Amino acid sequence: METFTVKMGADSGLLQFEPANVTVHPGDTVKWVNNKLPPHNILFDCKQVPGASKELADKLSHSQLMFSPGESYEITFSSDFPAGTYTYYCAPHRGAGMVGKITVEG
Ligand SMILES: *[C@@H]1CC(=O)N(C)C1=O
Ligand SMILES: [Cu+2]
Repeated sequence: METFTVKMGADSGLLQFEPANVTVHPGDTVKWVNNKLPPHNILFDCKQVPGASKELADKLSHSQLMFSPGESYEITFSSDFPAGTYTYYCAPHRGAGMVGKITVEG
């Protein structure tokens, strides 16, 4: 049971999440922190999550924009969640390919 931290906007000043791709075990915590070049948000698409479950995507996505620095959003992948690859993106910076992927390992 750990806690992974992802910065919304690279310290370099690029429009990415870092680390972009992550690998976690069930029970772990993911914490996005507002870093460089806000505003950001976190969206999963209908058919990017395991099973393409719309309700799932909408349960995880923080559709609301975050503006102040240090502002954070947390998801804990308890046993409740299925395994596979969850793919997410910042909506304002979709064009610039601000994209990340979390894989749930076994
Ligand atoms: C993406 C998946 C879907 O069916 N809708 C309505 C989306 O926004
Ligand atoms: Cu962004």
